[PDB]
Amino acid sequence: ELGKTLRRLRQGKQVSISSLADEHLSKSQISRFERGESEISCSRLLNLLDKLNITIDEFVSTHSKTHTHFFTLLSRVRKYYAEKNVAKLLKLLEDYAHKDYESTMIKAILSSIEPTVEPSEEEVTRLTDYLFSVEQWGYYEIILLGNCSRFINYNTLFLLTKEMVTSFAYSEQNKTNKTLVTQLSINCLIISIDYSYFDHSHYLIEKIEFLLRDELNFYEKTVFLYVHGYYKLKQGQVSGKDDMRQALQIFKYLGEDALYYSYKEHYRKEVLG
Amino acid sequence: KELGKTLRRLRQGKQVSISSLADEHLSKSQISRFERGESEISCSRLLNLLDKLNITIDEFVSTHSKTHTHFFTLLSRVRKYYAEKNVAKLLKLLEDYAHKDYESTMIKAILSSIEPTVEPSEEEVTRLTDYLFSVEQWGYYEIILLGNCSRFINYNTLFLLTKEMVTSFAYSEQNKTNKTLVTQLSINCLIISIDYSYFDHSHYLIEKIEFLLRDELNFYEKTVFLYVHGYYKLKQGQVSGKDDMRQALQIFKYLGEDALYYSYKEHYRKEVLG
DNA sequence: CCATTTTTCCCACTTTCACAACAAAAAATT
DNA sequence: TTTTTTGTTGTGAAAGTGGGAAAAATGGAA
Repeated sequence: ELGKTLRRLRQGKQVSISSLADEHLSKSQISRFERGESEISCSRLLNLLDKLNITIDEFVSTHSKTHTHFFTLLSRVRKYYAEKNVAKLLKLLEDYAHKDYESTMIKAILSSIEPTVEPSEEEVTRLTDYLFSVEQWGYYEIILLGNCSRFINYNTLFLLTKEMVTSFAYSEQNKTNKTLVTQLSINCLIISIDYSYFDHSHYLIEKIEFLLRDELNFYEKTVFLYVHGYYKLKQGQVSGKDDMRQALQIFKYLGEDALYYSYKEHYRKEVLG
Repeated sequence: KELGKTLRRLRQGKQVSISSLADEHLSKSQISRFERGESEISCSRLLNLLDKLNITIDEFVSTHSKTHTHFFTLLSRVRKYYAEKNVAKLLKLLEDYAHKDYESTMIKAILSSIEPTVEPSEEEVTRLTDYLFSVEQWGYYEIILLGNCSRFINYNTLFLLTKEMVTSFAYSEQNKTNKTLVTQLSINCLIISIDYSYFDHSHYLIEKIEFLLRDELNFYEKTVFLYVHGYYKLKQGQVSGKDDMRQALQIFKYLGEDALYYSYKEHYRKEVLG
């Protein structure tokens, strides 16, 4: 089924079939694998792709755009959330009743725009119980934590955030997980400033600064500049209110009007009057 | 090649049964002996196994190995020795990769960043751009080669390669790493097109960059674009463009990006200040 | 301690692999 | 006309593949 695109990618690079032949796989099956009559070992497909310099990720995201079962769900909720359509939002709560963590997440997203339906305390505990179980956090766990984090009580939200920071999936070619973890640890830093868990705030500031080192995450760095400056404002440092004002000018200079008006409205509401 | 081992550690880490992942498509036992290096499963079935574990194929093969690819092994080792500014281990790595044409052409291009002696032949860069013109669909491999050798590619073919890359690169909506790079590379070729005032090239690149930035955060790409797009309006008889260039410089200042600040203000002071 | 779940070990039986010889088209020698 | 370069079939041999019985692991009762 994947043989076509292996044929289409290899013909597009104008390389022979027997270019890719080696000790690990004959030129034999390569002919029928590209014609859907045989299926190869996965290590040997990865070797074929290696000789073509094609990421396995590009391969399976250029063959189809029918994503993983998880990304179909997120596609479809962001689908209806941007459309504010509640009817079709509860549509997918019926398809995902047999999936616990997924169904807890829909209720969490739904109550942004419709407060009546909310996740049970028991469903959210079943979710955090699972998140506490996971030894290595991936995109799945990060999205689940981020989208339900306004129904997790603060103390367990921090403990889950700490576990996510310390045991998440790492690589220098795909920083999307690292970027998400950075945003999620800023989101729980701002809660720790409001409820003044300043020990948590200090811990998160050192983790956030480490996650932003050697990265072009300017958006995360700009909201961090504002939020860390708001912290230094409450910690007796006048530099902090300059950091908040510099962050507003970054939103202003970049035309990000939605972020500017939402952050300057909070600026003078907890600075002026 | 020992893909069951790491699948076992990922599956046990999520505390899920073997037979959760069992279905019509694969044994509940093959999973057990695939996980013990005694059998190797189809990759179609591995994508299904990973689907029920909610683990992206990208996370999976970047928890098994990370320098798994032949290409990323090279780049890691190049970024390692480049970060130490060590020419000895870099020129040794030019000898280990002598049998790879585009790869060793790329090393020479990076090597002369810190050591002007070695430069890519005009013939090697022509062999590279010839290959880039051949590729029907640009991937991470081609994008990195174009970006890391672009200061030895003459401008005219650099634009034509930039145009072909923008119009024919593969990007996933869950992994935007290729899309981010393509926008960085066509901003890099826009500012050169302004330096030569090829304003038709600048117009084409500006609208491609504007399209690539919609529904994205990418603040870094947006501030250098604010500088470069403002640099474009400066050469179009609009002083407003010089307000955009300095606003971008202050963004570099406010975010502590000293290296980018001195690199963009030095280009600012050479074509505004003289 | 035992009930239960989970994984490994043991049976037929299907598919895949590599060494092939196979035809066709390209490239080269007439 | 030839070779040479590329790709599509056939056939012992050796894997991959599913159901089930052992072995093991796990999780609470007394």
